[PDB]
Amino acid sequence: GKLWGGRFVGAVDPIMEKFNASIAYDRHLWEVDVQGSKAYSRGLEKAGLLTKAEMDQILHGLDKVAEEWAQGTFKLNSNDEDIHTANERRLKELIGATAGKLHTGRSRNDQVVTDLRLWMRQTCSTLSGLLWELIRTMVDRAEAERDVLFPGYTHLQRAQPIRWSHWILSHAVALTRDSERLLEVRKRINVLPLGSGAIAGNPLGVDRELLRAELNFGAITLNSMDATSERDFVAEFLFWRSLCMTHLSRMAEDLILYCTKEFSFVQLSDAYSTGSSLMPRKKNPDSLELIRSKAGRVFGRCAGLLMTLKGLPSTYNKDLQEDKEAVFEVSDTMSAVLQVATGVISTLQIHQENMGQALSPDMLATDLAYYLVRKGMPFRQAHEASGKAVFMAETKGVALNQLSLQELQTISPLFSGDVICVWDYRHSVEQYGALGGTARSSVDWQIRQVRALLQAQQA
Amino acid sequence: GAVDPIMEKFNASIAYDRHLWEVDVQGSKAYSRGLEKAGLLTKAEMDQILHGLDKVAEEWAQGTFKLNSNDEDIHTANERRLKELIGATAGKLHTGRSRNDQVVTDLRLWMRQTCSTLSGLLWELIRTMVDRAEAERDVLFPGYTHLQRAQPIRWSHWILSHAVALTRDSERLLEVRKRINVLPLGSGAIAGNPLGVDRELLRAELNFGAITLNSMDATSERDFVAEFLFWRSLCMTHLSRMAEDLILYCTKEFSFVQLSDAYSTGSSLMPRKKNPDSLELIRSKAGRVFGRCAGLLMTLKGLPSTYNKDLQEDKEAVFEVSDTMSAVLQVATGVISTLQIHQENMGQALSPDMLATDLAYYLVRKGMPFRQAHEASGKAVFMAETKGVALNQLSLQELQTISPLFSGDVICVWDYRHSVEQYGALGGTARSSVDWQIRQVRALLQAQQA
Amino acid sequence: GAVDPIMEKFNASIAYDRHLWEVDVQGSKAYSRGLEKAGLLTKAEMDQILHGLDKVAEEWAQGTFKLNSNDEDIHTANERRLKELIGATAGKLHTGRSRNDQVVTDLRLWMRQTCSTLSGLLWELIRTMVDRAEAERDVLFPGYTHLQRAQPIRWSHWILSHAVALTRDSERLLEVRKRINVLPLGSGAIAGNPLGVDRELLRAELNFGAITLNSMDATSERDFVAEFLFWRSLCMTHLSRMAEDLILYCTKEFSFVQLSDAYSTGSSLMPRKKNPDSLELIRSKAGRVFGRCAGLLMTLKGLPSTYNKDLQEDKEAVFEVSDTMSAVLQVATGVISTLQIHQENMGQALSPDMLATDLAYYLVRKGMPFRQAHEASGKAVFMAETKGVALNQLSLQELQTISPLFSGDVICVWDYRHSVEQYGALGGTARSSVDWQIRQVRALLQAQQA
Amino acid sequence: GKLWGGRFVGAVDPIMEKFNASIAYDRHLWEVDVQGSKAYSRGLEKAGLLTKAEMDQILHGLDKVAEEWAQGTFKLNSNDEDIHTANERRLKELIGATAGKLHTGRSRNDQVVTDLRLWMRQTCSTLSGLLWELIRTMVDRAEAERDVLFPGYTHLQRAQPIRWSHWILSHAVALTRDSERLLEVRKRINVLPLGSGAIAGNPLGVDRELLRAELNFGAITLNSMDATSERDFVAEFLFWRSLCMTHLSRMAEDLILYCTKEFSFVQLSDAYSTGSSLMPRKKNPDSLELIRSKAGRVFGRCAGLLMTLKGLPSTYNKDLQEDKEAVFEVSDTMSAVLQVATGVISTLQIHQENMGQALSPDMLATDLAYYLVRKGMPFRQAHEASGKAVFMAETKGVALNQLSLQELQTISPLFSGDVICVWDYRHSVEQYGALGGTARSSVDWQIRQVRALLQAQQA
Repeated sequence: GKLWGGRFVGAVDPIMEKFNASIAYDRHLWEVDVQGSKAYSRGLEKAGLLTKAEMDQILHGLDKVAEEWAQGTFKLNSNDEDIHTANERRLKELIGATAGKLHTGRSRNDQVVTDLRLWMRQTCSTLSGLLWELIRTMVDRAEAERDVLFPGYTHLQRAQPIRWSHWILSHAVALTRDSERLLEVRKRINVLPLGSGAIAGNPLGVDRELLRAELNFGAITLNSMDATSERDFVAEFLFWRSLCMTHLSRMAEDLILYCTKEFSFVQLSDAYSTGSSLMPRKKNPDSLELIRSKAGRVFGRCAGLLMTLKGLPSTYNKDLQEDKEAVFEVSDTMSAVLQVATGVISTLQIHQENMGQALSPDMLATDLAYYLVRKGMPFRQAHEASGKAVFMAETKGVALNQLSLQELQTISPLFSGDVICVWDYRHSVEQYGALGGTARSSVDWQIRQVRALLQAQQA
Repeated sequence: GAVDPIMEKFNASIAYDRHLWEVDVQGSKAYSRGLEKAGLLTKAEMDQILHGLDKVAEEWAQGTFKLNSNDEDIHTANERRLKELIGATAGKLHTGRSRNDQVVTDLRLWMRQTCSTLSGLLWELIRTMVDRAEAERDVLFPGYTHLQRAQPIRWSHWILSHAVALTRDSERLLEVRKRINVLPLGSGAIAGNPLGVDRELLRAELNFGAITLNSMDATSERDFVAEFLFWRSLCMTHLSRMAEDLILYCTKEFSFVQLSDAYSTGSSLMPRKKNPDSLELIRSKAGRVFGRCAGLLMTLKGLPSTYNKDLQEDKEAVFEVSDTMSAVLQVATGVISTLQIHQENMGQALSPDMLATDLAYYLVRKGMPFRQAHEASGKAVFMAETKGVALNQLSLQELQTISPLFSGDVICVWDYRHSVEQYGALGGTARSSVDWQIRQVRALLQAQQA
Repeated sequence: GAVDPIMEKFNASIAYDRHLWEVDVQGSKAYSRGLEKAGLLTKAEMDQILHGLDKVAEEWAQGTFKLNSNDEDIHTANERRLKELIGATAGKLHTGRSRNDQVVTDLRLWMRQTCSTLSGLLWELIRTMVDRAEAERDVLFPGYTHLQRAQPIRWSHWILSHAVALTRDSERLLEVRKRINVLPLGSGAIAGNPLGVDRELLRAELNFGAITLNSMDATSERDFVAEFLFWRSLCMTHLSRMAEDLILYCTKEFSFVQLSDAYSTGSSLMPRKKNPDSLELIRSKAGRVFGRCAGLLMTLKGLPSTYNKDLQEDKEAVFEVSDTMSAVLQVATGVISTLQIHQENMGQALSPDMLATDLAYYLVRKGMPFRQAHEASGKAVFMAETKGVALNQLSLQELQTISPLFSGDVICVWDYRHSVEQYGALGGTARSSVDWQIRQVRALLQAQQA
Repeated sequence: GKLWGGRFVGAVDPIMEKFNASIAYDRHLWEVDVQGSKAYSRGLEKAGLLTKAEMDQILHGLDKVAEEWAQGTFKLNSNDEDIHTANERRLKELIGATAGKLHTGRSRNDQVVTDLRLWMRQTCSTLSGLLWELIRTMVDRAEAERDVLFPGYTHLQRAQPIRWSHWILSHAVALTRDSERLLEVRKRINVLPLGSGAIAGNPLGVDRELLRAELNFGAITLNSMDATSERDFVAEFLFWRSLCMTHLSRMAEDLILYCTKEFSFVQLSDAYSTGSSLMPRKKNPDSLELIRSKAGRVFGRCAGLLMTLKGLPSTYNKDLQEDKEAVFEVSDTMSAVLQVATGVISTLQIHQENMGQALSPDMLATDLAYYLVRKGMPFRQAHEASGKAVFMAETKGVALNQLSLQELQTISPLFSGDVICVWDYRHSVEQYGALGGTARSSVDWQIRQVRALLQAQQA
């Protein structure tokens, strides 16, 4: 430089340095990094790169390092870049000699990825459990409240009565798909990348099958270049989370709407709401709004990882370092949101009366038509008839359920005495007996169906 | 006042959903077939419907079908032409059915076809790549990290790295296809079918893997659209890397490959400047595909139960993304099968300084710990430096100055073919590992087609 | 082999860029005009070009123009028809010009027109809203936080909240329009114009605010496309909130407004169920617009210098997003000018418990610190609770039980009209503040049109 | 609950609580929160809500609180939710009485936003400076190295010689637009939202103009509902950053490419690169790759904020809380990347020779044609002629610049003796004299033009 201005800090530049450190967050990989180093150690042994004594020397030291981590006893170094350097710097202050043999044939490229996949395999496990717990909860409450009725909506307009349980099962069913997707992602995560070296593979011929068995992975990567540069397992996870958050954001929207004075169908426990000091009736759905806001947080990370991966040349690049924080943040968010959601549906109260009061006779206008279709009349005919029925009561200035059986017969001779069954909102939902419908029997069918899916997924 | 021209045009969908004509009739025919089993139609009335419905398909096939100015969507157009074709018996078709569960059935049916075609194209591209790898596994060129020459590797190992990524894309497509294959029909407008139609019958007629569990979910969820769009996005990511790599290799600077005249554009006054048009188009679609995916998730976010007009935004995204993938896969397949590698320039890019590390492995392989071996290599590096000659030009005696272990073997290290063969552990670039890889993807691929 | 049908179709752009026909001729005419000032054409040759170029526009106007099967893009079609129209003199037009700087000039010219039209539509929508606010400033309904009834406010204050947000959108559009108005022509393929054509002349002829500073940037940057797409995205965000609000208010539950039959769909058997079709469409476009924006940024990311085929992805995004905004603004304008508020239901939603806070302000206003006043209000709340009567039904004597300050005034607190008038500080919901707001946006709006 | 399983933690739930805290990050708003409280204090005074003594009582206490923050002396409370509660909890332990009068008529809704805008106004200021510094640096080096030549590319294929300075100015020019956009965003940020209350406005009629003058804002918000719920200023900023990162990612791609053995035009200082232990020639562009990876990080936050804002109902909602961390993270990233970029272009070395060697005669084939066009020949004619010229040398098996003047005349009689000027790459770039072209004079024009823009922006 010097012929012009600029930034001449020297031969280091602290900005470039902290902006390069990852220990601030990858530090959580200490558990799996150690674990992953013990397995490589046993690998080198069989390969004949160290002795049964050197292995136990190293192996043992590693356990001492882990212990320090589990006690908060581990003294980190500003002289430390990442959790990888930290662990083998300590493993060197406890063994010195052999310690500098563990990384033989190993690169940070295939080492770090092994740590991330190992760590995720574990985190995705708990996520699977937290999710099955939310589904099981929703399903159980659905069975308990199978006889409550409230309105179903389209364009957010009251359409017709439905079972509150049906509404619950509608979100549960979507979540089981999220549950199914997580399981598929978990398989592709359970693949051992260790032994790929920096790009061309392991040069000293260590056993890949052994390493695979040690760490208990499901398989080994087919290609070293892919294994060290691909991040499909991270992108896939982020999308899974994003689509799951979509569903939760929808359940949040519904519930938030249902607890407005305007609807008053549901009410949240004080544990998940915030009231007004001078207004006892004002109960803000903080919890629900929080959940809804997290859908963007999550989707954005996914969008961000995709733009980072786009157009990168083979093989390994520093750009790949952006994966860790993304996974961490989304992992925490998903755990919190899932548990908070389980607590909400678990402790929310419903107002059966308000729910029943939102049902009105004008919703039955169409049931009147179905009554005629079972009598043999074509739909167009019945629809037109029920139309006349609607028009009648209107002029008479009364409700559709106040038309006399005689008045109805001036519409069609098919209207018999049983027509009073149409005026029952209960009778209305029972029409949908076809599998997947809102009829009580169908809801039982759904509950069994979901119970089984959960079971098949436990395997 | 009573009607706004923009509002109508805005609300119109016939423009694009007209592509659903064929799957639409299939859905209707099957519905009517299950409609009479419920007693809503007479064996005679069904025949009318079925027969007349075929008449409708026929016109679409010949391109004689006359869209009406009053036609809102494909669902309406087919039912209008069915009416004026067989009378009012046609107005019995829709009984107990809603557009909510009818539209989604068509979309799924349409997607089930297209995705089968995509799986096909994708498998062919992967197949084309593995085949090429098998044939050129002798070729050697440089491997890169931070776009900085690292070490020699097999050109087949490079092809395989990408082939394997696409193989995962193939697997994800199959999982998505399983979830697409679920019947929503008989779910009504929101609460289900009120006239007791048999859904297992509909499922059997339309060949679906299963039926939907919940009516509210079946007519409002668009997971199968989102998944599909994401699948395409991640797959494009893979093609963009491959395209980036090839564009780089086509430069005068790298000069490793040359595209055929079919996927490249030349210069009139410069017969040596060929533009990777094809490759650049492939890379530009990554964003286009992702944008739809992004746009669709933002649309689904925060919608309340159950059905809302916002869902009408699925079709165009599916159509656009499907067309894009179809073309991009074929083009990619075309460039891969006809490109031409320049072997001499690839080997010419290999240098002896890339072999410094090998000298280290050489030492550890016969004794000393890695640490010592590395430091021993640094001396061999510095030595040849001060003497102005590549490591390759360093005499056995001189190396022995660093360590006694530098036996006669050391000469083999100077051979790139030896360097690559060091990686036999499964997944490495050694020829035997490549054979293994070729057999694995080949097997893996066979499993996905069963 | 030598030609792949997919590759061509894939590379084709005439399908959509045909919309650039008119701006294309303008660009060419102006170029030729500056081409002869440089001595490359004879005053006679220019006339040929100019005259013949008009002939080309003419055909496009009448729709008599015959696209050729060999036509790649609009730029080619217009030059092919110019040739076969006035001879080889036409082949002198492109001298020193490149598609790189020609295409970008057309896009900018096209956008400069469209954005002027959008600014117009947007201003009308804002205008329509302010006018309505002025007319209905007496109306009072509830304000919400966490969708939980908070306090009474003016319905005009609600309209103004949105109007003001759109006003910022209007301002951003104007800044974007300034950057769109820059001439790229005379920038060549990459290094600039080699034949010394005068760029200030071209700029003057085409009415551009300025010329580009650097040829490499002028033919590769697409900032003006990105900015525009983001502008639309943030504007859609605003319309989606407004749409969400109105859809909510249209529900039976809130029943505050009713859309006219032009922007809503009804039910045959339920004459009281009107669907907010229009509103739902507007909200669904937020994602569509954003997707393009997202997709385009991902396309620009990581491209090396200078021009690459990836840039061909700008046009469709611009066209699609422009059409969407045009319709969405008009529709929104239509619903706002014809919707109908239900005043009784709006006031009916107001409750006395919303006035609890006012009693507190009442106390601080005449003495005691806020803390004491609040606690004093809590007692008035609890009191009326245990007695089973709203705060409104609490007698002066009883309130005095809490504090002596509860003079006769207290009765005014029970009037919602008094509650709202408490907010006179500029920007509040008091009527005088609303008048102020109406005058500010009106003034602000006038400044943007000068 | 209880009739089914679920999460019954009680009346609190620690998950919902930490997932609700913001002090972990909003703590940085302590500077501006205090500042913003001093101004509201003076507001209440004039409005007559407190005495000249109560104001000084409160006002003074606030300064003591600030001081504790600046010393690290401030003792935070797990009993603290956000930086807002923290500051007035301390302001209460130092004044007790009056302390509970500062928040009169003020809501956390208009308070928090004032803090964010106040904080950003300040952060965007330094960002403007860091950016002008990068531009000034690039511009200065462009002037110093105006006589270096290397190839210009299209489709990443060598096209024709250009000035290295022109390439530099191409990115500088784009960045000045980023600079212009930041300035526009800064205006819309400098608007005072304080005095909007929670939704309806300030109830006690405090002076909005006063507050505006105290905090030195540029204007006051027109509407309380908008002022407390809109976040355009945050979204706008995030996009600005995203589009700026697009440009930097492009400069990174170029430079990364230019420092490959294949190109070898540029080399980075050790301060911003990482070499290989056993390979001294291998210099990895870590710094550049880092910059490139950050474009996705940033864009993703923007995408995330937009999805969060979409469809939210009026007025204030908890979802709006997602704004703080987004701004913070992107703000730090932009500061680091801009400085790192200034250090890179400031200290990178070029290899004039390698750059000159990448230029080849076949690039001049077209210049040969321009030579004839100035001679009067139409372009088609000249292009065809230069085509024949190209074909000739090819058959003769020699370079285009080795054709004799006589050989050239067998092509066209117009080829004179000065044609040897075409064979000079220097002569080639000098053809582009039209403003914006790569000719030396044009580059001077550009440098003056940018110098002036920077100046007009300093105002």
